Amino acid sequence: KVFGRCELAAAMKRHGLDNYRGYSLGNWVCAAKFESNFNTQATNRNTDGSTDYGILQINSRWWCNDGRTPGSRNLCNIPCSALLSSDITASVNCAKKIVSDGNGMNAWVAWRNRCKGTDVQAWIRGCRL
Ligand code: NA
Ligand SMILES: [Tb+3]
Repeated sequence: KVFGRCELAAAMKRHGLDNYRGYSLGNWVCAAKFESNFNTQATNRNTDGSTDYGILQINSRWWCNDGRTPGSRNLCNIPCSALLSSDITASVNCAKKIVSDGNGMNAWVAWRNRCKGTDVQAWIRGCRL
């Protein structure tokens, strides 16, 4: 599923990401926009053999099992395919565990490089919330 900006903002608000670990909703929408362009089926193969999956491009090295990342973990205890569903529940729950790590939203490279320090509230501007 390919979300619209305000449609995802509402879906993410409904699943508790607004101010989760102190990160306002706009941070989450901005991160999803640049990680996946709001596409739940987005995947990106990394040079270490791992793959990033879903709306927030969650990586198989630590967070999910895809059966093809040599030396990996599955801390969200899910198959990586669960991060590609039209229902964003699994992606939100695993994102909650990632952001609870010592590095917070810095875990998402696109968030750190394109969202952090910006006027992120602009990402929820004009949205039904
Ligand atoms: Na894994
Ligand atoms: Tb850590």
